[PDB]
Order: sequence, then structure tokens, then C-alpha cells
Amino acid sequence: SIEIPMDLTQPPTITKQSVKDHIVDPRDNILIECEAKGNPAPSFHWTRNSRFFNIAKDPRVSMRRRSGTLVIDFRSGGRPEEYEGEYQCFARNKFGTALSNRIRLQVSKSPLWPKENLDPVVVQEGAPLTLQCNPPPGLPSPVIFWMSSSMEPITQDKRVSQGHNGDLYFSNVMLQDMQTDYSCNARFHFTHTIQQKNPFTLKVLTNNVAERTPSFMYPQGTSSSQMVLRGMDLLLECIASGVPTPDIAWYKKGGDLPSNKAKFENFNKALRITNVSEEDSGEYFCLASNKMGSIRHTISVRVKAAPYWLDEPKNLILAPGEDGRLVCRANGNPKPTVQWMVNGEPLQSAPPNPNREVAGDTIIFRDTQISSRAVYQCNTSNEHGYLLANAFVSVLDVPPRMLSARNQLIRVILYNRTRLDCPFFGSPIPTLRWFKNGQGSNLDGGNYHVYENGSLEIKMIRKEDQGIYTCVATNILGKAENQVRLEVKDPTRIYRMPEDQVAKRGTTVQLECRVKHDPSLKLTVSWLKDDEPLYIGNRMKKEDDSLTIFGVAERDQGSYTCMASTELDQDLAKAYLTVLAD
Amino acid sequence: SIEIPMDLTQPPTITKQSVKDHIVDPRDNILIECEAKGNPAPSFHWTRNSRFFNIAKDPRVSMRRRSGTLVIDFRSGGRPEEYEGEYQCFARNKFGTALSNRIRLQVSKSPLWPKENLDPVVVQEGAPLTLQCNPPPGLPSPVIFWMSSSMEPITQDKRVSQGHNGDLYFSNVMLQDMQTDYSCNARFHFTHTIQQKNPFTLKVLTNVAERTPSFMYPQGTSSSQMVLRGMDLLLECIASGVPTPDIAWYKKGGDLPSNKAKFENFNKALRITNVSEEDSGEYFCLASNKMGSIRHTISVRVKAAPYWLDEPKNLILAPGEDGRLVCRANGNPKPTVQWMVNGEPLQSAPPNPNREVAGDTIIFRDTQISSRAVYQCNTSNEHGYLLANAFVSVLDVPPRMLSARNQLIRVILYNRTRLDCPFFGSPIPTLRWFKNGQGSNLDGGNYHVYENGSLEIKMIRKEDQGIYTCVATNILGKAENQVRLEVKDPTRIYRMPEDQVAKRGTTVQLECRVKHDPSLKLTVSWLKDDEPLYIGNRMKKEDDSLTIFGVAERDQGSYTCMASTELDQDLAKAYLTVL
Ligand SMILES: *[C@@H]1O[C@H](CO)[C@@H](O[C@@H]2O[C@H](CO)[C@@H](O[C@@H]3O[C@H](CO[C@H]4O[C@H](CO)[C@@H](O)[C@H](O[C@H]5O[C@H](CO)[C@@H](O)[C@H](O)[C@@H]5O)[C@@H]4O)[C@@H](O)[C@H](O[C@H]4O[C@H](CO)[C@@H](O)[C@H](O)[C@@H]4O[C@H]4O[C@H](CO)[C@@H](O)[C@H](O)[C@@H]4O)[C@@H]3O)[C@H](O)[C@H]2NC(C)=O)[C@H](O)[C@H]1NC(C)=O
Ligand SMILES: *[C@@H]1O[C@H](CO)[C@@H](O[C@@H]2O[C@H](CO)[C@@H](O[C@@H]3O[C@H](CO[C@H]4O[C@H](CO)[C@@H](O)[C@H](O[C@H]5O[C@H](CO)[C@@H](O)[C@H](O)[C@@H]5O)[C@@H]4O)[C@@H](O)[C@H](O[C@H]4O[C@H](CO)[C@@H](O)[C@H](O)[C@@H]4O[C@H]4O[C@H](CO)[C@@H](O)[C@H](O)[C@@H]4O)[C@@H]3O)[C@H](O)[C@H]2NC(C)=O)[C@H](O)[C@H]1NC(C)=O
Ligand SMILES: *[C@@H]1O[C@H](CO)[C@@H](O[C@@H]2O[C@H](CO)[C@@H](O[C@@H]3O[C@H](CO[C@H]4O[C@H](CO)[C@@H](O)[C@H](O)[C@@H]4O)[C@@H](O)[C@H](O[C@H]4O[C@H](CO)[C@@H](O)[C@H](O)[C@@H]4O)[C@@H]3O)[C@H](O)[C@H]2NC(C)=O)[C@H](O)[C@H]1NC(C)=O
Ligand SMILES: *[C@@H]1O[C@H](CO)[C@@H](O[C@@H]2O[C@H](CO)[C@@H](O[C@@H]3O[C@H](CO)[C@@H](O)[C@H](O[C@H]4O[C@H](CO)[C@@H](O)[C@H](O)[C@@H]4O)[C@@H]3O)[C@H](O)[C@H]2NC(C)=O)[C@H](O)[C@H]1NC(C)=O
Ligand SMILES: *[C@@H]1O[C@H](CO)[C@@H](O[C@@H]2O[C@H](CO)[C@@H](O[C@@H]3O[C@H](CO)[C@@H](O)[C@H](O)[C@@H]3O)[C@H](O)[C@H]2NC(C)=O)[C@H](O)[C@H]1NC(C)=O
Ligand SMILES: *[C@@H]1O[C@H](CO)[C@@H](O[C@@H]2O[C@H](CO)[C@@H](O[C@@H]3O[C@H](CO)[C@@H](O)[C@H](O)[C@@H]3O)[C@H](O)[C@H]2NC(C)=O)[C@H](O)[C@H]1NC(C)=O
Repeated sequence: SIEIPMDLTQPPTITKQSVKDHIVDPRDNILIECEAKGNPAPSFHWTRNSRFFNIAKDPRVSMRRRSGTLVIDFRSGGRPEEYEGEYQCFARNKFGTALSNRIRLQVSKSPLWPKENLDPVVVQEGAPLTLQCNPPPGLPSPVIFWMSSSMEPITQDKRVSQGHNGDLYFSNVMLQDMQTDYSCNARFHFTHTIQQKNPFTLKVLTNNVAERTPSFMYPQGTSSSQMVLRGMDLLLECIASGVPTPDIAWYKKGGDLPSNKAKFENFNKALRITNVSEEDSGEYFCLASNKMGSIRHTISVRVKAAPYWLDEPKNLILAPGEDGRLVCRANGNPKPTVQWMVNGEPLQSAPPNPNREVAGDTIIFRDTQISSRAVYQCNTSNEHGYLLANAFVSVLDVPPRMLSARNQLIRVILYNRTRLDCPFFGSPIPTLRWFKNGQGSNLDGGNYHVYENGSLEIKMIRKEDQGIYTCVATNILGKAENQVRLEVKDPTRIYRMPEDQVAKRGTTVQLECRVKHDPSLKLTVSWLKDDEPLYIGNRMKKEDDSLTIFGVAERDQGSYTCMASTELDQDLAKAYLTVLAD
Repeated sequence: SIEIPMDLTQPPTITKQSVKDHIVDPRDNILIECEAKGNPAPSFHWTRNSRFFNIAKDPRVSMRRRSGTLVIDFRSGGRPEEYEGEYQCFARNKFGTALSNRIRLQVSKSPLWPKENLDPVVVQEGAPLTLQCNPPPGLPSPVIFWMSSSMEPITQDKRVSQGHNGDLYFSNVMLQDMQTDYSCNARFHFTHTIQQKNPFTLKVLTNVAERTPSFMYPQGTSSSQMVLRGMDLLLECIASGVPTPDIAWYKKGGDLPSNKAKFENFNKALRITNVSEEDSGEYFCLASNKMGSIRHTISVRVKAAPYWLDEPKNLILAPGEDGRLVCRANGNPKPTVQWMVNGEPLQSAPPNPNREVAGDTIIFRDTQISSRAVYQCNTSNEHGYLLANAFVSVLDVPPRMLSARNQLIRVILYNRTRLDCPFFGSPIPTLRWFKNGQGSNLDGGNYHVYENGSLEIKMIRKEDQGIYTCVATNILGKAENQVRLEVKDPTRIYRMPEDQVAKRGTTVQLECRVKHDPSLKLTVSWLKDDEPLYIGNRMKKEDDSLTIFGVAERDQGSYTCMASTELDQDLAKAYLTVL
């Protein structure tokens, strides 16, 4: 994007705002951030739950100065729970209105366990069991762990373990499972509060045990489906029941699991993919292998995606009569529908503009004038999420300006690459060109590259590349110039490097390190034993050109690295020293 | 006390109410119980915070029919915490008004820890340390326990342990104490909620020389504690020394009661379970150490909330009869007695010539139909109060029998028995028992009579069978009741099964011959080891024996023949071994 200096008339641009999913602690005061720039002093106003939000009628809510940030303070009283809901910020000035994202403000709660009286569980020895937890809801979901009601630890293993939902599955119940009662505990993220379910008590009955084929406990049926969004974590689970404790092995149709992202958890009963993508979609099956038999359960994984920018709409900097366009393209599954708004008002009912023609996801401005100076908003949305973007159209008439300091100085060593910065601005976007030493030929093509923001990269510097560089930005209203002096220094090169050698114990070894460098530079040389900095000690002599070691033994054996560095350059030399044995 | 039947006119009486300290869950609907009786069906009203509580103006509050029990519903909205306060119930009818205890409705609290940023504690090795917990107050009091932030347990011993206040004391800090971080935790059983304090981090510094012991928790040479009668007395002494000192507990001029005194917290705490006025005195603790010994004295005084010596009972009188209401409560300090008539102070009550008050006793002389009312006694000291309702009833009904006529009670020979003969009379009737028209009153050996009219027979012989007559008499007349007591012969197993050793494939038999009374249903069962029988499968249950065929390893054990009837039980045990 291209910004506009603040001295020039400008529609508001939102700088900082709260996150979409704004979860808060039930103790702290609450802050809904909304800050925005604008050449005329921008005024802010809010909407809570799609209706106007009057700050003046609520004493706890106050708005910061020169911004729209709201602070709600509970020192006088009140509780944050009553402020949950969707909030939207609006930043206005005489030239237009910019919108923020919809802040879904929720407070992280720790609700108690619903009062329930649990009867003593009775089960046959060797039978499968499921103790459902059913934890209270929290934001984020609380961490579920099982303990005795006396808070002694329950040991989980391949035979008895909990799923992601929290329920505790016993593949086959044993007598020893009566050693403890099973109470579910939920730990909440922001308060670290634990809520405890009533404890379960088991009563096992002995046989009058016979073996049994595996059977699936958690994923009922032969097949199942899951839907996970792009970039989220995919968590599949398979729980089996069998008298000989089954072993769960995961496989994928037509492909192996990605080694860099897939991980096994919960004793190979859980498979987690970290950063899922369209490629991760498919058919994942799990085998509950056992001494008696083996059965398979299949899972159809479809990966959808919330919209993400391919081309985000950028501000339109225009001169009167110049043609431009706003392009708003997001990608996602399903394909995101584009909705256009002008100053927070739907485009279908906005004040008509003859210069403005809308088509699909693109707005075209032909012969733009001082009118239609407004902030357009694009909302690209699908069932799984939205993307909201602000882009203003600014029609102005100012000559080109230079934004950086004049006659800068940049030093660089010979073969390095470098970048000269020359940011600029003009009412119609001025064209920028670089010249060297008063040459009429502009610098572009081989070895040179010009970026949109005016900076020039030299990819491989020659000694001839030293000198004065002038960047010139020009439009019909005039031109501006800027100067930067590039100085090529001589490279720091180690022309006598330490050589690998094999020495018998007691000898004196010398590793030479002679370096040439630019005289107008502070060169510092250091040594590294193996790959860590070497401490200079007794029997070690660090000359300016070498490093000598007296009475070598087994400890001195290894790799020595001479490092010669100046403020702009670095050079490494690595040698190996072996020490024989007798 | 003496109850009055509901068909006779009587002032109201409070049957059920909430506790004085009524803690409620913040989720459930609130229920403030107050139920009463009265022959004219009583009406009910409430006072919240000593002023009238208007149920009509509140749509959440509703009063149950035929009672004063309030139900506060929060489905439409609201929170229980906004109904906290003092609630008194008044049960009224044409004959008087009865009061309930003041109900202090409070909602339970499991408060979070305030947002705090704890500095890393730094301490010299061997120095004393106190990690303060300081939990925000909650109802009821939470159980404090220390734990790592990763929820690993913290090991307590003689050197490092926590006091009753919850602070963790280190008599001398060691280098190993940096192995884990220290986080306080409060557990609330009423809501099942654990609140975790931010963890402390320890950083010890090494410079150890020895040091004499010094007291940490009970500062100074002497302190004072006051404990209420019936509660637990907990004394704590924490000492600090370079050699970890040992605390020893003693009492001046007396030995600790072995039945009530307990040493807790590695002998750093003394607990008296059921304290009394005798346990009050001087308890001292020695912090013995290799370097020195120091004593801390604690003066324990035992005060008492009021407890009834004589609880005021309902006065049941006839016109022209004299009676008294006695309200005696013992407590330290001595409880002050305050009398009320129909919930109105006796000073401002309408004067009555028959009633004369004196200290804690009210005397009625020449009682008439007038002045029938419910009197309240409130005996209070700074530690607590006792509230009691008792009404004066003036009726003229003859004695009435409250049980069924011609009752039948059956019992085995040597069981103890009890015959119930509930009665009532306008003047309190004298009750008497007789047998088979022997005329002599039944009392003394083998017989006991209770205040409510019941008759207990301790040992029953075969001669005690027959008809028993209960006679309740007063100046207005007499009533009688008949109970037929039938003694049955005890069920005895006279041929018991004997232990035996029998090999495979042998028809084994365990005999169990039972003699019972012919007019009784006999049920004979068997028990393998200690579980009930399974009938069938190569096991034949005869009426007087049991036979098992194809004996194996499962048959070896202990059999139990059980012979039972409606009134009797008999057990016989044998051991069977199989080759
Ligand atoms: C850009 O365009 C998009 C699409 O057009 C807009 O997104 C729309 O936003 C509106 C308003 O926020 C949504 O309507 C709301 O839907 C709530 C239920 O949503 C859940 O179910 C739907 C399916 O029915 C799912 O699509 C949602 O999932 C999406 O969102 C979640 C996160 O929230 C993501 O994780 C998903 O991936 C999806 O992205 C949800 O699962 C519904 O509850 C809500 O109704 C409440 O709010 C309105 C006012 O907004 C009240 O009128 C109403 O009475 C409800 O309020 C009650 O409850 C609250 C407390 O809960 C009380 O405070 C109130 O007093 C009252 O009692 C509303 O209907 C709409 O669903 C969504 N579009 C889609 C396709 O989902 C973007 O907003 C837009 N962006 C900008 C900047 O304009
Ligand atoms: C039989 O007789 C006895 C003795 O006459 C009566 O006992 C008295 O009862 C009254 C009424 O409840 C008490 O008056 C109240 O006192 C409150 C302060 O007392 C507290 O502090 C003192 C020290 O200053 C302690 O000694 C007390 O502790 C003792 O008692 C409690 C039980 O109450 C025990 O648990 C202890 O172990 C001690 O034994 C107390 O802790 C005082 O706050 C209160 O005044 C509030 O309420 C009235 C209306 O009720 C308002 O007018 C007033 O403005 C106050 O209101 C504010 O505070 C309350 C909370 O307190 C909030 O809810 C309000 O919204 C508002 O913010 C009142 O004055 C008296 O203390 C007590 N005396 C004794 C010795 O126990 C029996 O009730 C009586 N029985 C019957 C059935 O009638
Ligand atoms: C092309 O040009 C670039 C830029 O000129 C060169 O990259 C520079 O290389 C030099 C030398 O290798 C770097 O100088 C060294 O930087 C180290 C990192 O410091 C940064 O990061 C730390 C946090 O890690 C920050 O706190 C700090 O503010 C810096 O931002 C320093 O640790 C070095 O300190 C000491 O190093 C030696 C001794 O080891 C001494 O001689 C030094 O004088 C100094 O006391 C040192 O400062 C420099 O940071 C690099 N800049 C960038 C932008 O990368 C390329 O090497 C060059 N390419 C070529 C020649 O091929
Ligand atoms: C003295 O009197 C006491 C008081 O009655 C008496 O104790 C009670 O005995 C009866 C009868 O034996 C018990 O009733 C039993 O209760 C158990 C449950 O606890 C039931 O399972 C029993 O049913 C079995 O036994 C019946 C006996 O006839 C069978 O008819 C029936 O089919 C079942 O097999 C039976 O109802 C009662 O439980 C006890 N009291 C208590 C508190 O347990 C006592 O036995 C008398 N004798 C002596 C010597 O004390
Ligand atoms: C004009 O545009 C160019 C191209 O985008 C900008 O060059 C880029 O500048 C950024 C910030 O200085 C560089 O990021 C840096 O990357 C290094 C890793 O190499 C990291 O250590 C730094 O902390 C920093 O993030 C980026 O590499 C650089 N890109 C190139 C190709 O040089 C330039 O800054 C813009 N100029 C102006 C005035 O906006
Ligand atoms: C008249 O007063 C006597 C004296 O208390 C009453 O006898 C007592 O009655 C109670 C209630 O039935 C008995 O308690 C019961 O004990 C059994 C055996 O332990 C227990 O299982 C029950 O749950 C209950 O607690 C008590 O034992 C008994 N006392 C004696 C000495 O027999 C009698 O009931 C009163 N009569 C009336 C009509 O109220």
C-alpha cells in the first residue's frame, strides 16, 4: 500500500484495533482498542450488537483522547460478564468513514459443575467401560484431567485413557481399577481455576476372562467424517475395546502422513496434524490390531478454508481526472462472496457516483474528481469466516515530495548486495529513476533493481559502483531529487588460513590467520574451539597473525575456527587438529 | 415437650425451618423453609432485615401453600447474592404467633486470587522463611494446600510445613527447596472449586553456622486464645533453627487428656477435639534444639454458647390450674433471658393478672381460657443465643387414646419388646399398665415405663404372653387400650452341619435341622462362603439338609445355613474340604 503524509487532506485509516475473538479475564478492566489517523481530526463512535452504543449514558465506559479506544473500569462496581457481545468501531471525518472488524468480546468464565448425583458403577471384569466427563464450557475449552477425589494421581495407559472430549475409556476393566475413584477435573485457562465433577466409584464382578475381538468405543459405525479449517489443528481419535488391549495404527489412503506436521498422542490413539492444508484432505483409517483380530475404521477428512488475501485492496492515490481501480480478491473454500460498502453504507444504496462502475469484485473509477473521495470497505465472507478491508480514494494536487533525509551515506563491502532507500510521494504517483555520477542513463536492468517504493537494490557490487546516486521522482506537477553516497570498502579476506594437522602429545602447534581488510575499518579476530568461543589461557599464545598451543593433548583435539570481522564484513576459517595417542 | 392432637384448638408450632447460618449455592433457586402447625390453619409472614418482607411486590419470591416456606426463582433473571440478609418467619393464628430463628441467608463464595505479580523470593541458606498465602475470604472456609504450578505435590516434614492460617513455614531453608515452585491452593467443598495462587519462586544464597531456636508463628513469649465449648482447640508453635528443632507440648499443673488431645503437623500443632470448661488453663510449648530450648505459653479460656439445662415445654392445663414455664440455659458468660408474648416484648405486652414473671421462670396461677398464647424465650450471650417457643393451652377434653385399639404384637422368646401407648389429656393424665387383669401396676424389674407412655419389657419369658392393658386417667375421666403379646418359640438349629473332608465324585451332605414355632413361616437358605445361594445345578436343597454332587475345587470353603422367620434368625457354619 501507499500512505499519505498527514499534512495533506486524508480520509481516516485504522492503525490498531482489538482482535476478532477478544477473550478477557473476569478480573481485569476491559479495553477495546480502536485508533485511527486522519488529516482532519477523526471522531469515533461504536455499535454494540448492530445498534448504536452510547458512551455518555454509561459512566463506566470512557473513550481515550484522539482515538476510539474504550476503557471500562469496574472499581466503582459491575461485572464484565454484562458487556459480552459484538462491538464495531467507526472512524469518521469530513472525507469519509472507516470501519473496524467486529470484535466478539467474551469473558473467560469458570462455571461450576452442574449438580448431579452419580450412582455406583458396576461392571463385569474384562468388559469395556466409558466414564463420560461432560465438562462445563469455557473459553478456551478447559483442560480435562482425571484424579481421585482425594487428588491422588490416576495413571493412564494404552488400556485406560481419556479422549479429547475428556471421557475416560477402559478397553477392558480389571480388578486393580478399583484402587481409586475417578473424578473429572477441568482447569480453566485465564483463572487457573479447577472445577471437580463428583467422583465415580467402580464395582467389578469376576467371571462366573475369555478373549474377545477388538471393537471401537468412541467412533461409532464403520466410517465417519470430520471438517477442519485451513491452518487449524486436525485431531483424529480411535479407541478400541478388547480383552487383549488393542494397538491402534494409523494410515492414509494414497499417501503417508507428513512427517513434519503429523504427531501421535494418547498412546497412538490420537493423530494430530498441525498446519493443515488442502493437501491434507483425504481418507484416514485406523486399525485396532490385536492378538485375536483386527478391524478398521475410516474417517473422511475434508479441509475447508476461511478467506485469505490474494490481492488486498490498496488505497487509491489519484489526481483529478485519472483512472484507477480497487481490487478485492480473497481465496477460500467455499469461495468467498464479496460485498462492497462505501463509508459503512452498502454500495447498492450509496450516493450514486457516475465515475464509479462496480463489477463482481472490482470497482473502476474513470475520470475521478474531488467527489467520491471516500473510504470503501470490502467484506469477503464464507460460512467459515470473513475478511474486512478498508481502502480510501484520495484525489489531491500536490507536487512530488521526498520523504527521506538528504545526501545520506551508505558503506558496503565489495561483493555484498545493497539497497538504497528513497521513499517519495506525489499527487499523481510520480515515476522514480536512479542515476549515477550525473549520467543520463537511468539505472535499471542487469545488476540493478527498482522497487515500487523507490528503493534500488544492487545485487553484486563492483568497485566501480562507488559514488553518488541521485533518485528523481517526477509527475506532471513537477519533480524532486535526493542524493545518497555509496562507498565500497575492501573486503576482509583471510589470505593465510589455519591448516589441518595431526600432532603427537607434547608438541607445539601453530594455526596462522592473516587477514587483509580496508584500512579505514576496525578489524577484530577471535577463535572458536569446536564451535564455541575459545578462552585464551596458559600455554596458549594469541599472536596478531597466529595462535600457538604448547603441549597439546587430547583436550585440544577438534576444530578451530578463526573469525575475522568488521562492522560490515565477516570471514571464517576452519581447521582440524588431531592429537595422537601413545 | 408434649404434643397436642390437631383436632383440638392449639396455637401454632414451628415444625421445620432453615438453619441460622444458611449458605446457598449461587446457581440453585433459594429456599427459606418455615413450616408450622395449628388447629386454625396458621398464616405466615416474613421480616427481612428486621422489616416487613412484601412477597407480592417481588415476582421471584413466592410462598408455598399452607406454609411460610419462601421459594425464590431465578429463571426469569436475578442472582441469589441480591437476596442475602436476615429473615425471620412469623406463624400466626387466632391463638398466637410463633417465631423462628433469624436465618442469615448468605451465598457461598469461592473467590479468585487478586491479580498479583509476585517477586522471586530470595533467602540465605539456613534462614527462617514464611510464605504467606493470604486467601480472599470465602464461605465456607476453604482447605488450604500447597502445590507446584505443574500440580506436583510438595513434601512437608518437621522442617517445612503449613500452619492452620495456610502460610508455609521453613524453620531453616535448604538448597533443595529451589527444586519446585510453591503455589497456594484453596479448595471449596461446597461448590467443588479449586483456586490457585500465583506460584512463588525460591532463590537461595550460599555463604552453615548453628543457631538457637526462635519462634515464628506465635510471636512473643505468651499469647492468648479463646475457644467455644464443643469446638476444636488448635494450638500451633513454629520454631526456626539451624538444627531443625522439635516442638513438645505440655500443660501447667495437669496432663493432656489422652482421649481428646492429638498431635498434628509433626508435633507442631495440638488439637483438643471436644473441648470443655476443664480443658481451659495454660498450655506451653518447648522448641527443644541442640543449641537451646525456649518456651511459649498460651492461656486457653473456654467460653460457651448457651445450651439448654431445662428447655421450656408446652404448658397443657385445665381452667383454674397452675403451671410454670422454665427457661434455663447454661453458658459462659451466663445467658441473659428475654421473654416475648406472641413475638412482642413482655415489657410492652398486654398485662395479665394470672401471669407473674421472675428471672427466667413464668408462673401462671388460676389460668383461664384467656391468655392462651405462644411465649418465646431468647437466652443470649455474646457468643450465641437460643430461641424457644412454648404455648399455654387451656382445654377440657377427657383422656384420649392415640393408638389403635386391640393391637397385636408378636415376638420370639428372648427378644426385648416395647409396647407403645400414646395418650393425651387436658390435664396431664397418669398412665398405668396391667396384665391379664392382675391389678398390680407393671413397673420395677423386667419392666420400664417412659415419659411418653411406652412400656419396655427387657427379657421376655413364656409367662409374659397375654393381654396388656394401658390406662390413662385424669379428673375428667379415663381411657384404656389393649395389646395382645404373643410369644413364639425360638428357631433353633438342633442338628448343625459339621466340618467334613470328602473326595471327588462323592455325594456330600450337610444337615441343618431347624425347630421353629408351628405358627410361623420358616425360610431356610444356604450361603457359600459369604454370598447367597444359587439353586439348581447338581445341588439339591432338602427341607432339613443340603446335598452336593460332583464336588470340585469350587466347593471347598465355608458353608452357612441360615434359618430365618419374620421374627427370628439363626446361623450355622461348617467347613468343607475336597480332595
Ligand atoms: C462480513 O460479512 C459476514 C457475512 O455476511 C458477516 O458475518 C456475519 O455476522 C453476523 C453478525 O455477527 C452473524 O449473525 C450472527 O450469527 C450468530 C450465530 O452464528 C453462529 O452460527 C452461524 C450459523 O447460523 C455461523 O455462521 C457462525 O459461525 C461464524 O462465526 C464464528 C465465530 O462467531 C466462526 O468461528 C465461524 O467460522 C463462522 O465464521 C456461528 O457459529 C447469532 O448468534 C447472532 O445473533 C446474535 O446477535 C444478533 C446481533 O448481531 C442479535 O440480533 C441476536 O438476537 C443474537 O444476540 C443475542 O445473543 C447475545 C449473546 O449471545 C445477546 O447479547 C443479545 O442481546 C441477544 O440476546 C447473529 O445472528 C452471521 O452469522 C455472520 N455470517 C455468517 C455467514 O455466519 C460479518 O459480520 C461482516 N463483517 C463486517 C465487518 O461487516
Ligand atoms: C436474641 O437476642 C440476641 C441478643 O439480643 C440477638 O442477637 C443479636 O441479634 C442482632 C440482630 O441480628 C444483632 O445485631 C446486628 O449486629 C451486627 C453487628 O454484629 C456483629 O459484630 C459484633 C461486634 O461488633 C459481633 O459480636 C457479632 O458477632 C456475634 O454474633 C454473631 C451472630 O450474629 C456470631 O456469629 C458471633 O460469633 C458473635 O456471637 C456480629 O458479627 C450489625 O451489623 C447489624 O446491623 C445490620 O443489620 C441491621 C438490620 O438487621 C441494619 O439495621 C443495620 O444497618 C446493619 O445493616 C448492614 O449490615 C448488614 C450485615 O450486618 C447488611 O446485611 C445490611 O445490608 C447493611 O449493610 C445488627 O445490628 C446483634 O449483634 C446480636 N447480638 C448478639 C450478642 O448476638 C438475637 O438475634 C435474638 N434472637 C431472636 C430470635 O430474636
Ligand atoms: C552484507 O552486509 C551486511 C550488513 O552490513 C552484513 O551483515 C552484518 O555482519 C556483521 C558481521 O558479521 C554484523 O555485525 C555483528 O552483528 C552481531 C549481531 O548483532 C545484532 O543482533 C544482536 C542480537 O543478536 C543485537 O543486539 C544487535 O543490536 C545487532 O542488531 C553482533 O553480535 C556482532 O558484535 C560484535 O561482533 C564482532 C566480534 O564477534 C566484532 O568485530 C563487532 O565489532 C561486534 O563487537 C557484530 O556487531 C552485522 O550485524 C550484520 N548486519 C546485518 C544487517 O545482518 C553481511 O555480513 C554482509 N555480507 C557479506 C559481506 O557477504
Ligand atoms: C428381635 O427383633 C429384631 C427387630 O425386629 C429383629 O431384627 C430384625 O429381624 C428381621 C427378621 O429377621 C429383619 O428383617 C430382615 O431384613 C433383611 C434386610 O435387612 C431382609 O433381607 C430379610 O428378608 C429375608 O429374611 C426373611 C425372614 O423371614 C425372609 O422371609 C425373606 O424372604 C428374606 O429371605 C428380613 O426382612 C430385620 O432386618 C432385623 N432388623 C434389622 C435392623 O436388621 C431380630 O432378628 C429379633 N431377634 C433377635 C434374636 O434379635
Ligand atoms: C522498500 O521496499 C523494500 C522491499 O520490500 C524494503 O526492503 C526490505 O526491508 C525490510 C525492513 O528493513 C527487510 O526486512 C528485514 O529482514 C531481515 C532478514 O534478512 C531481518 O533480520 C530484519 O529484522 C528485517 O525484518 C527486508 O529484508 C528488505 N527486503 C529487501 C529485498 O531488501 C525497504 O525497506 C523499503 N523501503 C522503505 C523506505 O520502505
Ligand atoms: C416413646 O419413647 C421411647 C423412648 O425413646 C421411644 O422408644 C424409642 O423409639 C425410637 C424410634 O423407633 C427407637 O430408635 C430406633 O432404634 C432402632 C434400633 O437401633 C433404629 O434402627 C431406628 O432407626 C431408630 O433409631 C429407640 O430405639 C426406642 N428406644 C427404646 C428404648 O426402645 C418410643 O418410640 C416412643 N413412642 C412413641 C409412640 O413415640
